[PDB]
Amino acid sequence: GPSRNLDFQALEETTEYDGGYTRDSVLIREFWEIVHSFTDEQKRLFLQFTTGTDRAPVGGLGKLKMIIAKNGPDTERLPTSHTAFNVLLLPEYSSKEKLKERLLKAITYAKGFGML
Repeated sequence: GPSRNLDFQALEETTEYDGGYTRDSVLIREFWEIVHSFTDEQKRLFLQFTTGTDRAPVGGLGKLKMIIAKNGPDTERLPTSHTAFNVLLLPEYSSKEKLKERLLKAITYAKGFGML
């Protein structure tokens, strides 16, 4: 909708972390920059892949629970997620580009839940 940058912060507020990492961590922190920095259409397909839903609605995203899990050490693997359980499985990459490229392809390749 006509606005300056989508309010994905609410989503971040309820976003969960696994293993031994947090939001301040390079993996999550860099990850968030990529999602927020993406265009509106990119965000829409991004959310469908991870949780089977559309980009940030006029309301807050904090109403939905998001789960972040680390696949493993910095290695080249295709990112995976489940809309049914709203879980994101991404390996801990050493660079935002490294995870951005793998992540972007995974969400674009996969078909979003959509509607109707």
